[PDB]
Amino acid sequence: AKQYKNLVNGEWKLSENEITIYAPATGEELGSVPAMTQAEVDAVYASAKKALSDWRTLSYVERAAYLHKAADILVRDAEKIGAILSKEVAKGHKAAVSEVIRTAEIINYAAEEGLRMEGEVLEGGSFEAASKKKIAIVRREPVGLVLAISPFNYPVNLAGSKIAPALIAGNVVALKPPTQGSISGLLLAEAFAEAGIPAGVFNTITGRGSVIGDYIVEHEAVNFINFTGSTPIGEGIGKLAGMRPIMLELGGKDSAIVLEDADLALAAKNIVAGAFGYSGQRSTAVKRVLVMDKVADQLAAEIKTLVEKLSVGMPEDDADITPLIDTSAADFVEGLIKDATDKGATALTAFNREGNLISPVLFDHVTTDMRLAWEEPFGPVLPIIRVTTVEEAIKISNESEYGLQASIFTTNFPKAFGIAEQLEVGTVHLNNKTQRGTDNFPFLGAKKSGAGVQGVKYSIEAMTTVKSVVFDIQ
Amino acid sequence: LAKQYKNLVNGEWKLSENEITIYAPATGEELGSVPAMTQAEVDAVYASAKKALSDWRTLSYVERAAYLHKAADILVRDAEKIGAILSKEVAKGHKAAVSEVIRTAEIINYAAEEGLRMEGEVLEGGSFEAASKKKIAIVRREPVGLVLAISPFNYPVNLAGSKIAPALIAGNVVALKPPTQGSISGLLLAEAFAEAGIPAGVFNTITGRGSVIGDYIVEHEAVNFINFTGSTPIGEGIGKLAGMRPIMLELGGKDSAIVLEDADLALAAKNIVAGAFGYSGQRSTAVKRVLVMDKVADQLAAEIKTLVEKLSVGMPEDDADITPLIDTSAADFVEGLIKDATDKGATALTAFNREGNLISPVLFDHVTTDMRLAWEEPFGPVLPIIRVTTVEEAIKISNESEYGLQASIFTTNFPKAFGIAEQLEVGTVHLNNKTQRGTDNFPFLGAKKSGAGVQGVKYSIEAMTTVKSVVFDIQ
Amino acid sequence: FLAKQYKNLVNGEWKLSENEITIYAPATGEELGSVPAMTQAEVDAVYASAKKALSDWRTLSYVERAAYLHKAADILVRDAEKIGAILSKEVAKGHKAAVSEVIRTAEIINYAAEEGLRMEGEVLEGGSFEAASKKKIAIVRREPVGLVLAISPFNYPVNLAGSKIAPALIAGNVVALKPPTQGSISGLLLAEAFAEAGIPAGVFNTITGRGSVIGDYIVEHEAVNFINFTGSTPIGEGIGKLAGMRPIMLELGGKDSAIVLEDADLALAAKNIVAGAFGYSGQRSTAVKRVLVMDKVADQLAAEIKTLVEKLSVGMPEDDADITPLIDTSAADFVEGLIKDATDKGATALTAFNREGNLISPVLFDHVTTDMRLAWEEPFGPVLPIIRVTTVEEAIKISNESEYGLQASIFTTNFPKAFGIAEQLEVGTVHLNNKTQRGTDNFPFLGAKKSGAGVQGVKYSIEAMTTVKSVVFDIQ
Amino acid sequence: LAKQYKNLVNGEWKLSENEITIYAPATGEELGSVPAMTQAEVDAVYASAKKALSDWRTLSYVERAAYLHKAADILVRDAEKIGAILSKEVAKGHKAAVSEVIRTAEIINYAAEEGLRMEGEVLEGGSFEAASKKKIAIVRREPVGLVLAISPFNYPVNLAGSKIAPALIAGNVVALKPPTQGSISGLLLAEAFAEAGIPAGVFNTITGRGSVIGDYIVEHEAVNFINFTGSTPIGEGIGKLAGMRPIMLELGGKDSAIVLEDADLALAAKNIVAGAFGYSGQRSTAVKRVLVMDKVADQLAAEIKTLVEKLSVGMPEDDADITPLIDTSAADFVEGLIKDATDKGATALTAFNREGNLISPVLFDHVTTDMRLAWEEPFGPVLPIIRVTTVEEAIKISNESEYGLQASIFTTNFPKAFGIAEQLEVGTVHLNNKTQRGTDNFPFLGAKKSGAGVQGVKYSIEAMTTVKSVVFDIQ
Ligand SMILES: NC(=O)c1ccc[n+]([C@@H]2O[C@H](COP(=O)([O-])OP(=O)(O)OC[C@H]3O[C@@H](n4cnc5c(N)ncnc54)[C@H](OP(=O)(O)O)[C@@H]3O)[C@@H](O)[C@H]2O)c1
Ligand SMILES: NC(=O)c1ccc[n+]([C@@H]2O[C@H](COP(=O)([O-])OP(=O)(O)OC[C@H]3O[C@@H](n4cnc5c(N)ncnc54)[C@H](OP(=O)(O)O)[C@@H]3O)[C@@H](O)[C@H]2O)c1
Repeated sequence: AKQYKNLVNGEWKLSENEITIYAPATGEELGSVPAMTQAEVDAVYASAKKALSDWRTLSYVERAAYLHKAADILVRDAEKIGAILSKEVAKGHKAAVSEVIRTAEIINYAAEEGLRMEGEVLEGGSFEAASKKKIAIVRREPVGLVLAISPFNYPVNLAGSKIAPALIAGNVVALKPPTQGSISGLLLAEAFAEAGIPAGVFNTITGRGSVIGDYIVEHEAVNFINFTGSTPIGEGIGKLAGMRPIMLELGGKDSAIVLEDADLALAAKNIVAGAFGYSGQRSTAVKRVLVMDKVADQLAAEIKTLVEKLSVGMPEDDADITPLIDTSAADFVEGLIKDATDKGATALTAFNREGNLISPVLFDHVTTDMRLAWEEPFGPVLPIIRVTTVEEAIKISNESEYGLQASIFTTNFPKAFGIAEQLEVGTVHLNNKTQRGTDNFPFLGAKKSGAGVQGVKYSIEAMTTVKSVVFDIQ
Repeated sequence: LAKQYKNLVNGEWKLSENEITIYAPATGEELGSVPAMTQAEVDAVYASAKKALSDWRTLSYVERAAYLHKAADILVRDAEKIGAILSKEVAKGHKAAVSEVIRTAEIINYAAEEGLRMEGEVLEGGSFEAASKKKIAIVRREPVGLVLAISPFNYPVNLAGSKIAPALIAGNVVALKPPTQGSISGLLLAEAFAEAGIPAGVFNTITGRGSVIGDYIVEHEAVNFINFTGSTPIGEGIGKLAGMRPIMLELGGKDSAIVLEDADLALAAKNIVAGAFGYSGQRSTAVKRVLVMDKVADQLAAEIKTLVEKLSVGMPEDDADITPLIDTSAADFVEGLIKDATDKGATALTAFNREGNLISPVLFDHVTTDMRLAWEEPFGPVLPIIRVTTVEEAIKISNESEYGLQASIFTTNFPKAFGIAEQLEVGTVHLNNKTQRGTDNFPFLGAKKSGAGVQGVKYSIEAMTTVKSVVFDIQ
Repeated sequence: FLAKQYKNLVNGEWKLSENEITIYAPATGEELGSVPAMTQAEVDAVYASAKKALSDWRTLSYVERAAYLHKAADILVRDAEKIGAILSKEVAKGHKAAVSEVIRTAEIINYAAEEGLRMEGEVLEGGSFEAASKKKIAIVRREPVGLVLAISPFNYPVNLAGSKIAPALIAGNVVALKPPTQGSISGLLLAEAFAEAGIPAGVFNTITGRGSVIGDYIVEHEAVNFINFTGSTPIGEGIGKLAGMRPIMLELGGKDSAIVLEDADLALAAKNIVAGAFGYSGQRSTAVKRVLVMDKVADQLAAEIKTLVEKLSVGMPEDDADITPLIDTSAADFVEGLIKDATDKGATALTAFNREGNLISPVLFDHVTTDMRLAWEEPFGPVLPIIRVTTVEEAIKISNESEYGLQASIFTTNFPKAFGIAEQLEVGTVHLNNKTQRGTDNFPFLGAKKSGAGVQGVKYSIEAMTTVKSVVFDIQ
Repeated sequence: LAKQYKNLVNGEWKLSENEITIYAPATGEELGSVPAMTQAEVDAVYASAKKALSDWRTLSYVERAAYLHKAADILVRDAEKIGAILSKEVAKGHKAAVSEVIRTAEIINYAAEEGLRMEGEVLEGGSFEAASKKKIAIVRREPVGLVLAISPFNYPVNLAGSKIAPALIAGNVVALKPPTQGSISGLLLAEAFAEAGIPAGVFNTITGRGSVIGDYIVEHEAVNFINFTGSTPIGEGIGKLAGMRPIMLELGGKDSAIVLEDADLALAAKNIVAGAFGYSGQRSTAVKRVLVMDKVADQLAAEIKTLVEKLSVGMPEDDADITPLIDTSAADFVEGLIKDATDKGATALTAFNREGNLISPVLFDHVTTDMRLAWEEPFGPVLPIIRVTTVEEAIKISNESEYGLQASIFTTNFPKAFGIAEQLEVGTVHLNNKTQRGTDNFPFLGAKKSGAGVQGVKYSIEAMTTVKSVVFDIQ
C-alpha cells in the first residue's frame, strides 16, 4: 500500500484529507488518494490556464513527442500498473495489463493523428463571382481546458482516450478519475509527468464525485467536458454545461439480432464473449439477444453450453467472471435476476452469489414486461428475447432508451445493411459482437447513450474549433 | 393587402383560435396577422414531422435536392413580391429586402448541391491493429431527425433558409419558428416550399410569440436538434433546455475593427462605415467598435465622420441607408447607450436625433472602457472609437468582450496580422475588410457568448447529421 | 434526309478545311454529311487560340465557368432528339439509346459543374513536420493543368466527350476535342451546344481529320498539357508512346469477367449478363465478356442465358433493335473469326451464328476453353463465352490472366466472401450481383493493366485535370 | 577502406561478375565498387518484387509502418557512417551529408504515419440518380504494384527515401536504381531496410551501366510506376519509355527571386545567397536568378556581394560552402556560362577561379537575357542579377523560362505578392524566403519542364496508390 498524490502544476501534492481504496475482490487495502478541496481544484485549473499559452504555441511535433514518450513509459510499466489496476477494479490480471497496453496504443495513435489535421482554403468564387479574389484560410485551434472524467471499468484506457486527443491539439487537461480507480488514474499521470509534460499542461483531481463533481464541472475555467460514466450523472453534466461543448459516453443495452439464416454456433460464440467480458461491466457489450423463433431453441442451447464453461473466480486467476465492483452493483444485478425468475423467465444457467461474485446467468423466454429486457445490469446476466419477425426485432431494439451499438447475425449482408440503417445506434457489427474498437473507428451512441463522436480522429475534432482568416488577393 | 396568414402543418394551411397582429415598424401600417399556436397545435406539427421522416430520409439525395431547387426558383420568381412585404415588416430598405430573398435562394441552391455529394468514409482496422486487418468500417451520414429552426427578426428569410435547406438535404424534417416580427416573411418563405411540393410534414411552421411558446417548442421530446439565431440571453436558455441534444446557437456580437498605424485610412473608413451602419447597425456581424492606434486616430475618425454624414436617413421604401429600428424598446436601448457615452465624456462627431424610432447615425470618439457602449451590443446606428497605444492593448480590449463572433484588422503587414488573428478570440478575422458572414460557403462561428457550432453551408450540413458505422470482416 | 457540311469550332468561329471526310451510316450506307480534314497548320491554329484564351478563362470565378456548363447541358436536353437522331445513324446505335446518351451527357455536364465549383484548397502546417518551422504555413490552391486534349470514342461520341470536357472546363482548363472520324458529326453537334451556351472563343475548340495527317501531331504538340483518351488498347498504347512527360488518362479495352458461384441467383445473373454483354451489340469496353461459372450451376445458367439471348431483337438502329450492325466490316470480320476459332475448337454454339452485311446475330458459346481466342480477345461484337471452372481460385486465376482489368461482376449470396474475391481481382471495379457498368457517374471508373490509366468518374476526373499552386509564408 | 558493395535482391546480397568503381569527385579517392548488373539480373530483381507483392499488399498498414519506423531508426543510428560516404561520393559537405541522412529518416517516419491512416470512401448512387439510391460504392485504396524509384546524384539518400517510404506504406513493392555516382549511398540505405527486416523482395536495388541496362530497367513490363528525380534531358528520356505507366518526374529549375522596391533587402540577400549557393548550386530548387527592381538593385547587389565573398571554397570534409562539382563536364559547362556572361558584358562582382572542378562562387550584375546564364540551369555556383523596371516585366521574364519549379517574392505587400504568385508559372511561391522543398509535408511540384506529378509526403502516397471499388445494392 501507499499514499498517492495528485499532479498539480508539475508537482505532486497531498491533501489534508484522503480516501482509502480497497480491492473489491479481497478487501485488500491498496492505498489512499487525496480528497481535494475547492481551493485545491481552483489551483489546478489556474495552473492549467496559465500553462495553456506556452502549450498551444508549441509545434504539433513537439506536443506529439511528449505523448509518444508517455506511451513508451506506459508500455515499460504495463505489468506494474496492470497489477494494481487489476486489484483496484477486480479485473483479470492479464486483462488489466492489456488495458494499459491499449492505452499506450491510443496515445501514440492520437499523437500522430493530431499532428496532421486538415486545414482548409475556401474560394469566395465558389459562391459569388464578385468575391473570386477572396479566400478563407481555416485552421484548427484548441478549445482550452478540457475536463476529462474516466469511469471505473476502464480507468486507464478511457482516461488516455480523452487526455491524448486533447493534448495533441493544444488543449490543457485536468483528469478526474473515479474514486474506485483513482490509484490507476494517478499511475497513468505518473507516466505523463515522467515524460516531461510541462507544468500545468496535465493535472489530476481526486475526491468524491458526490462532493466535488458538480464543482469541478461548473467551474468556468473548464472549456470542455469529456465524460464517460452512468447515464444519470451524464444527464446532469449536460445541464451544467450550458453552451460549453461536451462529450458523454453513457450506458448501453446493445441488442444482438439473430436471424433464421445465422450461423448459430458462431453467433453464440460472439454473444457470450461480448456479453460476459469483465462480468458484463461494459457499456458496449451484448446485453439482449433478439432471436427469430424458428432458431431460438437451437441458439439458446449453444449459448448455454458456452456460459456453463466460463470460469468464475478471482482477478489474480484471470477468471472470465470476476467479482463485481461493489456490493450495491451485485445487489442491483441480483435484483434484476430475481425479477426475471419471478415473471417466469427460464434460467438456463444457475444463479449463485458468494460475496459479490455472481455466477453468470442466462435467461430464455424473457419478455418486454421484465426489467432485464431494458435496464443495463452491469453484471453477468443475459436475456434471450424471442421475436417472430425482423420488423419486431427492429422495433424492440429501437424501443430502448439506449442506442450504443448492435450486432446482426445473418448470411444476407445486403439485408443486414438495410436493417442497420433502421437501428437507432452508433455502430452495427455484422456477424460479430459489439465493441468500441478498433480505436480509429467512430464510437458514438444515440439517445441516452450519450453525445458526441469519439474514436481517435473524431475525439480530436471534437476538442478543437476553427479559426478562419479571410483576405482579398490583389 | 393586410392578410390573415396561416401555418404550414402536415401539408395543410391552418389557422389558430388566437392570432397576433403585425405592424410595419417604419409606418405603423397593419400588414396582417399570424396564428398564436397552442401547445396541442405544436404537438401536431411535431407528430406530423416525425411521421414524415421515414419516407423523407429514404428518398435519394437528388430527389431531396430537386425540391430545394424548385423552392429556390419560386423565391427568385417572387423576390419582388416577398421583398416588398419583408421591407415593411422589419423596416429594411426595399432593395435590401429583395436582395435578402435572392441571397436566400442562392443559399438554398448551394445547400442542395453541397448536401447531395456529401460522402462517407471507409476505415481500415489494420490502420490500428494487425489482427483487425480484414475488418472495415463503412461510415455513412444520416439525419439527426427533427430539426427545430428558430430565425431572427433582422434576416427572417435568409437565416430561415440557411437552416432549412442544409437540414432538409441531409434528410431531416424541419419545423421553423420565425420571429414574431418577421413571421409574415417566414410564412411567405414557407409558401415557396409548399408550392415546390415538399412532402407533407417534411417542412412545417410554428408561430406564437417566443415569450409565450418558445420554451415548450424547445423542450419537446420530439425535437432532436435545435438551430437558433437570436439574442444571447435566449440562446443561453435554449442551451439549458436542450439537455444532451445537439444545438447550434448564433448569438450576439461586438466585432472589433483594429486599425494599426500602417493602415490605409480611406479604405478602412469605407469598410468600417459600411459594416457598422448597414441596416442601421442591426446585424450580429457589424463593426461595433473601432480599436485604433492613437497616431492615426484623428485622421481615421475624420474620414469616418465624412462618410457617416453622407448616409441617407429615411424610410425603407426610399432605400435609405439608415432606417427606423425594429421597435420602440430597441431605439430606447440605443438612446440609453448614447446617453451613457455622452455623460462619461465621449465626443459626438455626429449629432444624435430621433424621430419616432428613426435614430440618426451617431459616431463617438474618445470612448473608454467604463462606457457601456464599449461592450454592450446596441443593435442600432451608433459606433464607438476607442483609442489604444499598442497592438497588445487592442488585442486585450478585443478579447475582454464576452462576444467573439468576428474581427477586422486594417494594416499593410499581413504576416503580423495573421499573428494577431491567431490571438483574437473570434471565429473569423477579416484582413482589410469589414466583418461579414459571407461568402456563405465559408465557415461562420462565434466564440464565447457569440454561440456554439459552425455554420456556413457545408458546416451546417455536417452539424445536422450524425454517422452510422457498419463494421464487418472480409473473408 | 439532308446531309450537311459540318465545320470545326476554332476560336469562336466555324471553319471548313480545304479537304473533308464524308461520313456514312454503318447500318445503311446513307451519306450523313462531311467533316473537315484538318491540316497540321490548322491544328496549330486551334492550339494557339486555346492557349491565348487560357489566361482570361482560368481567372474567372468557378460560378462563371459553371454557368456556361449548365447552359450547355440545358441546350443538349433541348436538342436531345435532334442530336440523338444523327448520332444513331452515325454509329448504328439504337435511336432511343442514342437520345439517352445525349441526356446522360447533360447529366454528367451538370454534375461536373457543381462538383468542381466547390472544390477546395488546403493549408498545411510546418510544425506538423519540424518544430523550427511551426510559424510557416503553406496555402495550397487548385489550378488547371492548361490545355486538355480530349479524344472521344465511336461508341459514346457525345457522352465520353462530355465526360472529359466538363470536368476540364470547370477547373479552368481550355479544351480541344478530337472526336473519332466515325462519330465526328456527333462531336461537332455537341460543340454547337457549347458555342450556343456562349463558351468564350478558344476556351473550347474541335479538331477533325485523318489519322494519317494529324493523328500523332495532335498528341505530340507542345501546346498540349494533358491527354484524356477513350478508345482501343493499341491506340492508347500509341498515345503513351507520344505522351512524353505530360499527364494522360486512358480508358481502353476490357474483357470483364462475370464470376457466377454455386450460391448465385441464377435468373438474376443471366439477366444481368445478357444485358451487359449484348448492349450496343457488345461494342463496349465495360461489358460482361466472359462468364466464369462453377461447374455445378453451369448447365442451369447456360440455359437461362440462352433463353434471353434468343429474345434479343436483331436489326436496324431506327427500329431500336437490341443487336444492330457493327461499326464497320473489319469489326465484323474480326468477330466472325473469333466465332470460327471457338467452333473449330469444339465450343457449343447455344445460339446460331448468322451474318448479313455487318449485322451479326448474337452468339452464345458454352464449353469455351482457354486455348480459344474468344476466352481472351475483346471482340467488340455480340458473342459471349461461358467458361466452366471448378473453383473460385480458378476463376480468379483465369480472370487475372487477362491483359485487361476493367471491371468484374460476382454473382453470389455470400458478400463477405465476395469482398475477399474482389480484393484479389485485378480490376478497377467489382459489381456484386449486377452487370459491370460505368455508372453511377459519381463513382470511380478506372481500368487496371491494359485497360487504361488514371481514375475517372466526375470528381476523380476533375482531380486528375487539376494541379496545385502553393504559397508559403511565415506568420509573425 | 574501399569496399565491394552488393545489391539487395530478394532478401539476399548479390555481387555481379562486373562492377563499377566509384571515386570521390573532390579528391579522386577510391570509395569502393557497386555491381554492374546484367539484364538477366534485372529480371531477377523484378521477378522477386512481383512475387513478394501479394503477401506485402495484404499485410496490415501497421505492420508495414513498423518496418519503415525500424529502418528510419537504423538510419539515425548510422547517420555518420552513411553520411561520411555520401559526402565523398557526391562531394557534398560532410555535415550536409549527415543531415541528409537524418532528414531521410524524418521523411520515412512521416510517410509511415501519413500512409497508415489513409482512408477509403463510400459514395451514394442517389447522389447522381434516384433509381440508384440503394447502390453504394465501397472505394478502398490499393497499391499500383512495382514502383521503380530512380534517385538523383545530389540527394542520393533523401530522394531515394522520399520515393521508397511512400511507396511501401501503401503496399507497393520497390526497386531502387541509384545513379552510378550515388550508388554506394543508395546501397547503404538499402542495408538499413534489410536490417529492419523488410520482407524478401519487397525492396530491392539495381546498379549498373546505362549502356547495359539503362533503357531495359524502365521499359520492363514488370514496372507499374516510375518515380524519377534528375536532369530535365534524362527525365525526358524516361518519359519516352513510360508508355502507359504513370510517372512522376522531378527535373531542373531556374527559380526566380523577385525583389520589389519595398523589400527588406538584407533579408532578401541572406535568403538569396543561402538558396543560390547551397551545395555549390547543384540543386533543382534554388534561387538561380534575381529579378530586382532597378531602384533597389545597387543596394541589393552590394548586400549579396558581401555575403558571397564570405562563402568558403574547398573540400567536402571541411564543410566548405562551395565544394567541387560532380564531374569535369559539369564544371566545363558552368565555366562556359560564366564566360558567355563575361563576354556579353555582365559585371563580375565576385571573381571566377577554377582549380580542378572547384569553381569559386561568381555573382554577376547587369545580366541581360541574351546571356545563356539568364536561362540555362548551371548546376554550379554562379548567380545572375537581372534588373527590371516593372513587376510585369519581372513576371514575364520569370515565366519565359522553360522551367517552373519555385519562385521567391521579397516584398512587404502580401496581397500583391499573392496576386503575383497567381501569375507565376511555378509549383510553389515562397514569400520573403528562399525557395526550398520543405517542409516535406508540403506539396513539391514543378510546372513545364521542371517535372510532372506532386510530391511531398501525402501527395507522393496519393500518386502511388489507386482505388478498387466494390459496388452493391442495399436490400
Ligand atoms: N459508453 C462508454 O464508452 C462507457 C464506458 C464505460 C462506462 N460507461 C458507463 O458508465 C457506467 C459505469 O461507470 P461508473 O459506475 O464509473 O459511472 P458513474 O458512477 O457515473 O461515475 C463515472 C465518473 O463520474 C464521476 N462522477 C460522479 N458523480 C459526478 C458528478 N456529480 N459530477 C461529475 N462527475 C461525477 C465518478 O467519480 P466517483 O467515482 O468519485 O463517483 C466517476 O469518475 C455505466 O452506465 C456504463 O455503461 C460507458
Ligand atoms: N450570430 C448570428 O448569425 C446572428 C444573426 C442575426 C441576429 N443575431 C442576433 O439576434 C439578435 C436580434 O434578433 P432578435 O431580436 O430576433 O432576437 P431574439 O429576441 O432572441 O429572437 C430570436 C428568435 O427567438 C425567438 N424566441 C424568443 N423567445 C424565445 C424563447 N424563449 N424560446 C425560443 N425562441 C424564442 C424569437 O421569436 P419572437 O420574435 O416571437 O420573440 C425569434 O424568432 C441580436 O442579438 C443579434 O446579434 C445573430
